[PDB]
Amino acid sequence: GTLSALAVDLGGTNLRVAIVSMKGEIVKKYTQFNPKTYEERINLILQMCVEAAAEAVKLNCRILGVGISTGGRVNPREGIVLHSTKLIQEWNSVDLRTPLSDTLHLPVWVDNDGNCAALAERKFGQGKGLENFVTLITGTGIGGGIIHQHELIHGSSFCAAELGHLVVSLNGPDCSCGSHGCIEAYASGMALQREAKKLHDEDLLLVEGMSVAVGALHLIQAAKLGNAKAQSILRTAGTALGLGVVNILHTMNPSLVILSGVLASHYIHIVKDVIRQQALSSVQDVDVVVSDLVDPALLGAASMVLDYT
Amino acid sequence: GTLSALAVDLGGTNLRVAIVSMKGEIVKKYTQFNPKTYEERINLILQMCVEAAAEAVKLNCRILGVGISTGGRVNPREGIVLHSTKLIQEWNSVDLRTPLSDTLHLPVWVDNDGNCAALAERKFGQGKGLENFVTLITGTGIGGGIIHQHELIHGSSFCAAELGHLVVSLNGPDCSCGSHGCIEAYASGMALQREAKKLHDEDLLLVEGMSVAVGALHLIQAAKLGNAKAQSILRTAGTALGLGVVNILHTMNPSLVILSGVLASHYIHIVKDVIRQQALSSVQDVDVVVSDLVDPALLGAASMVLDYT
Ligand SMILES: CC(=O)N[C@H]1[C@@H](O)[C@H](O)[C@@H](CO)O[C@@H]1O
Ligand SMILES: CC(=O)N[C@H]1[C@@H](O)[C@H](O)[C@@H](CO)O[C@@H]1O
Ligand SMILES: [Ca+2]
Ligand SMILES: [Ca+2]
Ligand SMILES: [Cl-]
Ligand SMILES: [Cl-]
Ligand SMILES: [Zn+2]
Ligand SMILES: [Zn+2]
Repeated sequence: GTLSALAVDLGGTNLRVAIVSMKGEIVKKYTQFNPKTYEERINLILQMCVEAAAEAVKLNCRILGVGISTGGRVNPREGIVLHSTKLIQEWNSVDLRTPLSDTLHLPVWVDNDGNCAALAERKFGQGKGLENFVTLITGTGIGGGIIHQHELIHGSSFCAAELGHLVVSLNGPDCSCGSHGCIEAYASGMALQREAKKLHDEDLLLVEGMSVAVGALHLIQAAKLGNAKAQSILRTAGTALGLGVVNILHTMNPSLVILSGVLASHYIHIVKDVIRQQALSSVQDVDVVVSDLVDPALLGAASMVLDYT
Repeated sequence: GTLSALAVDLGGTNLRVAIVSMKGEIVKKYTQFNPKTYEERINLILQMCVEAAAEAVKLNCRILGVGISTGGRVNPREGIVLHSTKLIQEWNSVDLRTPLSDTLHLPVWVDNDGNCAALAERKFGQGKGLENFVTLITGTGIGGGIIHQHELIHGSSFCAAELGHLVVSLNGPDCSCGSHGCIEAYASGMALQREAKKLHDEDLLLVEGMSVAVGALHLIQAAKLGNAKAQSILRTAGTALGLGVVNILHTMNPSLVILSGVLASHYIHIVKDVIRQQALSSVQDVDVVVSDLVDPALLGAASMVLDYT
């Protein structure tokens, strides 16, 4: 069969399992909601992976291993999810390697989803060949990944690159991590949904000519079509993300910042604006781009298998 | 003569030149104000260094080289100050190596003052032997230095570890760098002086039993003696610094954060508090300490000579 990985991505909303080729083509992708409880979650992960493994044979793909992208702090050497924010409940001190390798008879790699995104950008994307770069992946939450001297920074306790929890206010909105003023609390999908559902609750989102559960994409559309509450909300959100980027520049001084997720296209202009208004002159040459990868986290999970098997 | 370095530290207020032994003893230190213009500054640096070099002979110290700690973005490989905030005016595109080595007939090393502080903590202080750690040096401004895999991070454009310009507000106080909401703008010496001079302007600083130009140390004393405007100001300042630390933890995840400068003792408790209230569980084991070094920047400048000559 063709040389492939099984990739899993456990997100703040959806659980996705894919067969991914050596070249970074998604051969087939399965999607379910990410269950809210451990027992259900682990069982569905195994179920999905067994099915995908069986389909891979039918599609003439040879699976070399399983890579797992997950929210949370992860010890990749051991394949253990250490601690999760409430975006994934019941996801603490979880050994993923043992049940998956026992069931599938494959080697298993695990890392944080932002770290995986970085790995995808390094193998398939705009980070290829760069000694240094940072990625922020916007989704349900905001993930980060930091590449320095060509390699990930995991930190002294596997908590480096938790860039969604860069703080840019003394107060702000509460974050699901339990803090307040985190860029995730301003600019994530979950943040913008919550703010779109607010407006729509007080009949203040819909305008001009939208049809119509409110979400991020509706807030963006209201603003494009002149909704001033929605424009204000999005500016504040983008400013906060831009300031998180400023903190990254002044900390790591990467050559490149890659924004990914569907919201990346919507924030890149304001992020660039905030850098130009506020950051030091010596970081103004930083390249800030939108990712050209469909699904960094899933591709990154596959990349662990493809590079290390 | 005993094995020594000449060390220079160009700060936001004072220019200091010292003879420093191999063991990190300051043999003799000269202090002048840092002139506000280039021509005066360069001439005084040379003057001071020639005098110190002459005294070193009399004190039976053998000078191996000159190390320079300066505010600003620095290319250490070339010995060039690239760009400075207005804390040091007329300090852009300055080749320091050439005039100092031509005049003194010594090799010359130059780095940012926060980077030097890190180097001192790695050689003489609590960073010795640590694969990773970060330092924040509070003075006129706030400096940073990042040690990762035992070595400094300088960044893609020599602007890494500009940690005084971590931003913790959407608005916020103006910073001298031209931004607003930087931790320097909240918590530096210059920030606290400015806030002490405010209060004292409206006869609202002095209390209880202080005698008496207002400065940081007077604001701290007013608060210790029950001044509630001053306590509020200091809490906000400490919170902002603590949040800058939170951003560092969630970015780099160092094992150790070293706070230095005279204000370090005053902020460490609140910094620890903010970490415990707001940072992720996986960074709670971070050690946060006050430096045991008298003068990290000056010792760090000496360390470049002592380690690399
Ligand atoms: C479950 C969990 O802790 N998720 C974190 C973080 O680890 C993720 O990278 C991020 C994006 O999914 O969401 C959240 O910020
Ligand atoms: C002149 C200059 O740009 N100084 C900066 C920074 O580079 C310094 O490290 C810091 C502390 O002195 O002050 C300021 O934040
Ligand atoms: Ca991460
Ligand atoms: Ca620095
Ligand atoms: Cl919950
Ligand atoms: Cl000025
Ligand atoms: Zn948070
Ligand atoms: Zn600033």
